[PDB]
Amino acid sequence: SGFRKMAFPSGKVEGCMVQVTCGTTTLNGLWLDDVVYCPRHVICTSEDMLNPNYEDLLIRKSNHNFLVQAGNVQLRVIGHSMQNCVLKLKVDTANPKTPKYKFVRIQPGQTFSVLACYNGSPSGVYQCAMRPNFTIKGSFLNGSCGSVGFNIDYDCVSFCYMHHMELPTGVHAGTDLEGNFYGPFVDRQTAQAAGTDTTITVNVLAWLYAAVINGDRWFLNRFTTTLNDFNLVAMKYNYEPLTQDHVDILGPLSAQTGIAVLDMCASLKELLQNGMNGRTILGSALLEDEFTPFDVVRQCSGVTFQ
Amino acid sequence: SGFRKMAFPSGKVEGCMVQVTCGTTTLNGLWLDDVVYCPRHVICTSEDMLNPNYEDLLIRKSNHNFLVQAGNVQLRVIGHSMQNCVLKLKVDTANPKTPKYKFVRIQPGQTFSVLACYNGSPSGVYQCAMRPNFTIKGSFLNGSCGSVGFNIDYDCVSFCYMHHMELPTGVHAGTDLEGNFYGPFVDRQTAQAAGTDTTITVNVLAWLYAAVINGDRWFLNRFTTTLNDFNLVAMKYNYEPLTQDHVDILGPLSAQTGIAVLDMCASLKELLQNGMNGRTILGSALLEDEFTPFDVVRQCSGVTFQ
Ligand SMILES: [Zn+2]
Ligand SMILES: [Zn+2]
Repeated sequence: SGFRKMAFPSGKVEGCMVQVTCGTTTLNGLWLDDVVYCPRHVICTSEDMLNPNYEDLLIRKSNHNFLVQAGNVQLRVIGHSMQNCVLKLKVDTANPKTPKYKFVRIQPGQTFSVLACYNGSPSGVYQCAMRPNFTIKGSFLNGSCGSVGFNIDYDCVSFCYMHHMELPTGVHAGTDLEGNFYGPFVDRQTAQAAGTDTTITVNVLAWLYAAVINGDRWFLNRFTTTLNDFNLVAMKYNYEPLTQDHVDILGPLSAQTGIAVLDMCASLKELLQNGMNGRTILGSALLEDEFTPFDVVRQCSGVTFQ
Repeated sequence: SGFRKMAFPSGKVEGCMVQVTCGTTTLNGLWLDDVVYCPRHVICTSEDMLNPNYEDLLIRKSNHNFLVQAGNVQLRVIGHSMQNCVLKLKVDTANPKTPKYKFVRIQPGQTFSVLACYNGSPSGVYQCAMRPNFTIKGSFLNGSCGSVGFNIDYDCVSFCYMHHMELPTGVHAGTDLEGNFYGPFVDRQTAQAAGTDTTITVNVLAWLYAAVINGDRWFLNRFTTTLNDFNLVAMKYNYEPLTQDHVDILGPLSAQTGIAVLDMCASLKELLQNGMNGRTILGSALLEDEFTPFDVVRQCSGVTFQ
């Protein structure tokens, strides 16, 4: 028993992280097959980032202007191209440590593990969620750009995030592995506004089911509610609206615990109106929304990877 | 910027996890060089665990009674021995993926990463602390026994924990890699009492320094205090006493932020007497004690590994 903010094993990703250096800037890159993916602002100086013309800046660069290192072995760049906001550096050697992988664009509310790297070397791994406003509350220092987010399905590694920048508000923004930003952000050092950040209601409900499974049950109460009645209360407290697709995803958890989804919503409704009263749920004094229904099932059953 | 409960990259440990099977019981083992370490109760049935005579139970077993698997390759057991509560299975093949490693016995308050495994396959990684009562609040299901805890110093892997059992209270207990239990626990299914769990004050202070570094400063107040004055307040709220060695460890953080250790203690004193008043520090409504002073420095500077 017990419940922890668990991240995927990062072994398969550590073997794909390399150090990419262009001119004076150095950041991390993802080496899969004979292609190295990295943020395109590696071709920028600190001055260029204020208002960069990436096309004009890439004209000045040649294949030999890029230094790709994997630990202590060098990689020769044979070709280069810009796909949206990522750079694709074609190298001569195919990464022998390439695992089975896909490129996936996740939706808000979904969770993934981040492997923070600096100078192509892994430093730590943690779990986080894609906020409804397409930002993540990560932990990134200068030089962490190019760090990737990923999920693991048995033997396949689904890459879903590449870190590109920290916003002036302290939150973080990035792209998928095709170079398309999550949200309305651009790879430029300017004041960019992130929308209102809302709580992922479906994740909170899944978290409450994990609490019941692990012995926390004080929040279970006497009432029930309707979808519209709850969504009305939820919107006042900046909670995502609950749809029928969310009820369907929680089905397996409802069957395990014998608590109807709508009954759990009534419990959450009271928690929203009356607070926690100094109590804790799974050791947390706040309502957690970084566990998806699949994460809860995964951790409460023991799904593994190879 | 930002601050996350970060775990070490588990790549170097995933290559050492194997599946150990004796008779009918199967759990995880740590394969280093030509020795496989695993909990000794792998030789026990569900009936034996109530009151096991491990010596008499090991007499009945021979080298061929142990099935060691690494993914899909078999390992032939050449020798076996019992060191305290761990079993050391000498095999014919030396693990090629053996990293530089030490065996370390940590002290309470220190943190480490846990790689939860089932049937020798990694499933997740999370960070936790050794409670002052020599337990850990982990996430372990049946078959997770043998999962190891570890730290990483650049290129060396320090193994410090092997999971052995879950106590009736839901908390978890284990040994070092020499088989010595942390705490007064024995590898037997009986009612075992864990001491009073206290908060790791030095870790809370380090966490507060991380908050100041990341922009959270409302808890900084006007007062100061003495070591004895604070320790008096701390003991009432079940906080570990603060010694001069703790003040010395926090020195670098005090120099970075310009806030004297004793001044930070005064801030924590008020938080203990008046609570948080519905506010949050680094997104947490409770006082976090699972970050050591070294963890904070590590995450706020960007120390990496290879
Ligand atoms: Zn950058
Ligand atoms: Zn066991």
